[PDB]
Amino acid sequence: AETVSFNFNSFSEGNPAINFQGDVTVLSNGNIQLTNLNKVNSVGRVLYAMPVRIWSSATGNVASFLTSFSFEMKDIKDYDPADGIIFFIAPEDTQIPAGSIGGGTLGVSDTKGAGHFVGVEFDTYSNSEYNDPPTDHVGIDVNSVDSVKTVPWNSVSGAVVKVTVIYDSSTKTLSVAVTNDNGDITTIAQVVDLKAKLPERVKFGFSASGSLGGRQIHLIRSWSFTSTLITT
Amino acid sequence: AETVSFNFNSFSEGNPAINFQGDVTVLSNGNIQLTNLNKVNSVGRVLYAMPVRIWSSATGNVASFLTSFSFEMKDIKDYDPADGIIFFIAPEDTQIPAGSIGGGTLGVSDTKGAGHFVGVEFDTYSNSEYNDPPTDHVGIDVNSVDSVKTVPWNSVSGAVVKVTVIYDSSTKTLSVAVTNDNGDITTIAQVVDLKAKLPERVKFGFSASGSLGGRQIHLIRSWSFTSTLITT
Amino acid sequence: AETVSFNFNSFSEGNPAINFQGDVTVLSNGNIQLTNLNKVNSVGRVLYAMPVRIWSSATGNVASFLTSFSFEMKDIKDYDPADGIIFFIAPEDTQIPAGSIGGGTLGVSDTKGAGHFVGVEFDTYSNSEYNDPPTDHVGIDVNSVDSVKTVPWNSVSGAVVKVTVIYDSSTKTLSVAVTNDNGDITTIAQVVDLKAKLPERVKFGFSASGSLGGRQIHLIRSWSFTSTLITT
Amino acid sequence: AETVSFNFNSFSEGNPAINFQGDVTVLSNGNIQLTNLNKVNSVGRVLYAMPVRIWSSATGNVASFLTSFSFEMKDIKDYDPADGIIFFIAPEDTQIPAGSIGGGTLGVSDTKGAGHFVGVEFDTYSNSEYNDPPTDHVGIDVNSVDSVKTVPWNSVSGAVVKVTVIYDSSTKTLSVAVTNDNGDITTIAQVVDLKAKLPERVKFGFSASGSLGGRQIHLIRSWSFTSTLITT
Ligand SMILES: CO[C@H]1O[C@H](Cn2cc(CSC[C@H]3O[C@@H](S[C@@H]4O[C@H](CO)[C@H](O)[C@H](O)[C@H]4O)[C@H](O)[C@@H](O)[C@@H]3O)nn2)[C@@H](O)[C@H](O)[C@H]1O
Ligand SMILES: CO[C@H]1O[C@H](Cn2cc(CSC[C@H]3O[C@@H](S[C@@H]4O[C@H](CO)[C@H](O)[C@H](O)[C@H]4O)[C@H](O)[C@@H](O)[C@@H]3O)nn2)[C@@H](O)[C@H](O)[C@H]1O
Ligand SMILES: CO[C@H]1O[C@H](Cn2cc(CSC[C@H]3O[C@@H](S[C@@H]4O[C@H](CO)[C@H](O)[C@H](O)[C@H]4O)[C@H](O)[C@@H](O)[C@@H]3O)nn2)[C@@H](O)[C@H](O)[C@H]1O
Ligand SMILES: CO[C@H]1O[C@H](Cn2cc(CSC[C@H]3O[C@@H](S[C@@H]4O[C@H](CO)[C@H](O)[C@H](O)[C@H]4O)[C@H](O)[C@@H](O)[C@@H]3O)nn2)[C@@H](O)[C@H](O)[C@H]1O
Ligand SMILES: [Ca+2]
Ligand SMILES: [Ca+2]
Ligand SMILES: [Ca+2]
Ligand SMILES: [Ca+2]
Ligand SMILES: [Mn+2]
Ligand SMILES: [Mn+2]
Ligand SMILES: [Mn+2]
Ligand SMILES: [Mn+2]
Repeated sequence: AETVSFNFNSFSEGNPAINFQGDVTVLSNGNIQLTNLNKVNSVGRVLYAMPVRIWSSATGNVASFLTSFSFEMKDIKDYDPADGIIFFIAPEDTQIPAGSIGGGTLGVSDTKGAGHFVGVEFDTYSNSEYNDPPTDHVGIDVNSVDSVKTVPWNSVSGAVVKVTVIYDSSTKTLSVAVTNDNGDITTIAQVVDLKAKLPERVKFGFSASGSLGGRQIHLIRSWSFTSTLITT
Repeated sequence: AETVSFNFNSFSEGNPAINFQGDVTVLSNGNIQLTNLNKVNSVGRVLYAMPVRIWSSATGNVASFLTSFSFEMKDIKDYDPADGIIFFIAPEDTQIPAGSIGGGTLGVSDTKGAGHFVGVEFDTYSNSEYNDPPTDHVGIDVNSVDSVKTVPWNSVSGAVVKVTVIYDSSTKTLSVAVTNDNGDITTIAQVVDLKAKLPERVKFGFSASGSLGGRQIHLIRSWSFTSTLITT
Repeated sequence: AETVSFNFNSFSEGNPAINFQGDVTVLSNGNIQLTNLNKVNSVGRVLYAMPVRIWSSATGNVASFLTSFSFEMKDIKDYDPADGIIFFIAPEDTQIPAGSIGGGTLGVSDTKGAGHFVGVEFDTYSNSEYNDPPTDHVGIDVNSVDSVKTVPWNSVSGAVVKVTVIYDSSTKTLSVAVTNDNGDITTIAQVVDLKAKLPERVKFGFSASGSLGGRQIHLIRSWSFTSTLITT
Repeated sequence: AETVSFNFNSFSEGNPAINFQGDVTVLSNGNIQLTNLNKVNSVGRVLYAMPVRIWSSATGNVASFLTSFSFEMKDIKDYDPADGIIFFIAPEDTQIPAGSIGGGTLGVSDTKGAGHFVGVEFDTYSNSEYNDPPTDHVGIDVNSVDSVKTVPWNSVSGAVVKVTVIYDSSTKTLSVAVTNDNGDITTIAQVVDLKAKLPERVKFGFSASGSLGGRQIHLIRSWSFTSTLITT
């Protein structure tokens, strides 16, 4: 079997293992800050630099994966706390969309909300243009920020949030468990055919964005991942 | 919302949070040993002592849960390494079945392989009488040790195994990710309607068994659990 | 180490984590109302259902704990605002004393004011029979509603009160900080040997009572608790 | 009564309510980082800018207080994670000791470990010169980093730690409860006569230090405080 495994307890600027895109910076404490608090339509993304083979064209086999990460969103004075973080999967050549308006696009889609990715968004602003539910939510996205499915959630300013994701290749199920500060868990699951929506090799990572009036601290604190593709 | 949250980094006798059933002992290192290596058809089970309200007849709501545990199975001289461990959910009055033959029943079912439980088994012996697959396997069990679904797996003697389980109440999906010693991940997922198969109040735990010729060390090393029920 | 931890942001009927005793009800907003406003000598108590092992006869070790809760007392028309709330610790078999007169006994003691418990009372009626100070007071109680120590306090009708309690096992100190509506803090601390006054296994909870002419709303709004016992 | 009350969910270097001393910086995420990771014998301290009157030469009365704060210590590559954080109380003219060697002094004492302060240290290095216990520990310090009392503790890299402190003026007891990431609680309490050891007006704050080979990330995430002095 073919296994990709890594663990980040902290992150650093001089690390070739991470691709830094756009407005992302690494703080002295080791956290990744995705957006620039002084920039209009700020977009920042991080990707695990090695492409991951999620399916084989030879066997037709699809990989399963288990991933865990921790993040924090914090309100800043005079700005609407927006727009949120998306944990995404995309083709290995993925870049911030050209002329990205940030905001509701979460740095992965065009103005109409379309792109080439599969993601788990932690959405803190209701964009009517992307049919967002009225409150903070966790969504499962397939090539669109107009989520296939959402669950109500609450983004607590300055709270450390823990996420666990399981992709089961046999049932094609993407399952997410989110652990809040008040200790409650929020879950969301959706059948997503990764072999049909994404290429053989993909990159995994995080994206966040803001607009002129919508900005907040988006921090990635830790990330562990394991994928296993059966090679028989 | 109604949340049950606990964490065991180790265990101890006299801890009122744990119900000990049958042949279970607590080792000096804090590990729970489920079976007695000198007993024929040994059965040992541990349960979280407090009943958990997994669903409500008033709202129709079903809880979601995130749980993680680590276990170890070790071969002993002469005996066939058997029979395995099951992480199970059952009515709050659950007891080892009367006249239990241990073995392939994994301490949760009768001789015909039937019982009242939902479980995730880590099965190390192929029982043709319960239509077991030919190799070691992880199974999803619904009132029977004749699994609704299995996945090939490999039980490595003396290896510490990590498990993560997500139950998403909205899709009724039970998703399991198993992390082996060699670094590979094994997953299995099944739609299981807990509200249809179990009562409102349940107990969560682990069970293991052996026969005359089939015996091995079955150890529970750690257990964390969070369940949330929407109260509306 | 052996740790018991929980956090209630709200409450619900049928939650098996909570034992309801006497006249307790759960309001639609999630608050617990301890007494029945239409009953003479009303007594209501809530207990965390799982026993907590506060000390071990084998090691001689005593647990430390940290707990925080919020409550509200509100006057009702015609009745004298009485009698108050007690946060208490008692043997795991604890029940409302048989033939309880409610009132100044706070639902934990007999008519002479004696019982088997350790508590922190938020007393709103001066019972000369229990040597109560002349004004509202916070008291530390050891097997009696005739407090070992009190501090003057003021119970404001309809005000949300926040309490924090620390028990340090090494010094045997029970420390209490009460945050009033006007922003001031009230503290009270007393050396209490829990190992000498209580059994190994105990229950934690809240009790409130009233009399014929002494009735008020007694509400428990939230409760978080963590205890840790050092094990062999 | 005289009450001082404040709450910090985030900190800014610009704000006048806080005094910055030495190598302290404010990160864009709002956290205070006490030491400079690239400096030998780095010392950084923070203080609530307004002096708080803890006792009165007119009445003899001593204030009680309740304070809560959260911190994080994180390991850095190639350096020994040292030396720790101290929550301290000192005269209003307090400054980093002249020619401070950082290290085991925690930025509050001279080379011999003496100074003018009362503190709660979260010590991560064993300095035999200050009679430190062999493991990580929480200590209560009175004019010395040779603690009046310590309790074994464990500093987990990248873990958010919650602390609650109660000072009860009547018993002169300083009680501390520390909530770890593994869920366990650590407590320590000591009788400290603040009137005898400190002036009437004092400053409250945090200090951290490192040395040549001993460095780590020291972060203050939040801080709440309330003190009440009886003026009758
Ligand atoms: C008739 O057709 C023409 O005229 C249209 C008329 N129009 C448009 C408008 C106002 S547009 C809505 C508001 O939106 C925010 S952006 C928003 O901020 C959030 C944080 O609060 C989040 O970050 C979120 O993600 C992000 O999207 C702006 O800043 C603000 O100024 C503006 O009022 N008012 N009139 C125009 O649309 C057409 O193109 C053009 O052809
Ligand atoms: C015609 O009908 C009558 O005769 C039947 C005839 N029978 C039965 C048998 C042999 S039964 C199979 C073997 O099984 C193991 S048990 C096994 O060990 C594993 C570890 O290796 C695992 O732990 C596993 O979980 C556990 O099940 C025994 O120990 C061993 O001795 C035995 O040969 N041989 N003939 C009988 O069935 C009927 O009731 C009766 O009416
Ligand atoms: C000589 O000996 C005999 O005669 C005694 C004579 N007695 C007794 C009395 C009056 S007893 C005091 C008053 O008390 C309240 S109860 C009170 O209400 C509060 C709210 O306002 C709080 O809730 C508080 O906690 C609760 O206690 C009653 O309702 C009220 O009617 C009554 O006047 N008057 N005479 C009797 O004691 C002896 O047993 C008997 O042998
Ligand atoms: C005979 O008398 C003369 O000779 C003495 C002889 N000496 C001294 C020494 C070695 S001194 C001990 C070691 O200490 C660390 S500092 C330490 O780092 C920690 C992180 O790991 C923490 O941060 C902690 O807080 C901090 O204290 C240094 O970096 C390292 O190089 C050094 O070996 N070796 N010989 C000298 O003492 C006298 O003054 C002088 O008169
Ligand atoms: Ca949005
Ligand atoms: Ca089997
Ligand atoms: Ca009274
Ligand atoms: Ca030290
Ligand atoms: Mn959305
Ligand atoms: Mn099986
Ligand atoms: Mn009283
Ligand atoms: Mn020390």
